[PDB]
Amino acid sequence: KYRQLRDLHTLDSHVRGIKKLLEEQGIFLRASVVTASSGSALQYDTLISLMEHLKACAEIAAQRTINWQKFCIKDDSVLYFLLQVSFLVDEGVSPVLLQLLSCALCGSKVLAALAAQEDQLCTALVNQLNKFADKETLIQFLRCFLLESNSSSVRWQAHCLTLHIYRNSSKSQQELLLDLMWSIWPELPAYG
Repeated sequence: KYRQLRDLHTLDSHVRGIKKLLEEQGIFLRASVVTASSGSALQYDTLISLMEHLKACAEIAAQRTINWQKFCIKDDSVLYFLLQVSFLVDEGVSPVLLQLLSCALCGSKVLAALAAQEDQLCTALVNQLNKFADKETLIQFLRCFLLESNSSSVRWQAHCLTLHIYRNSSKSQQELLLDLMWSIWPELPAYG
């Protein structure tokens, strides 16, 4: 129990800090949507203070994934918030956000195999993310992390994350996701 209390409190505090930091620069999460008032990019100090929190969260989620999954179940506005904020932050931080999403959704043993109760938690988290996320945000995620990214590791992470989001969904959401991908397809020549 002791490890669970420590981990839950630490992750809670880190999310409060991240939300306060983003609020300081005009990034507002009202009900479930993240809105930006200023089109100017963030500064180095803000990025480093974000990265320390996200690195702590990534380490704790990678060591003991169950507590992180339990957190994301308890607080329903965490995974979608990270997905939304991954659009506003430069390419230097996106790997850690994708790692957090992958640990929450793809699972721990799957990532361990790639390195060569959790199933129900993964299913529930995937259903929650499907419920919150709309079609435009999914389209933006696919376009931004599978086509526009110059790094190949980020593209592979997006590949795995999309695959495991597809695997754990229901039939109607699978059809919706396939239609989204097939509508993206005609824009292929722009990415080579």
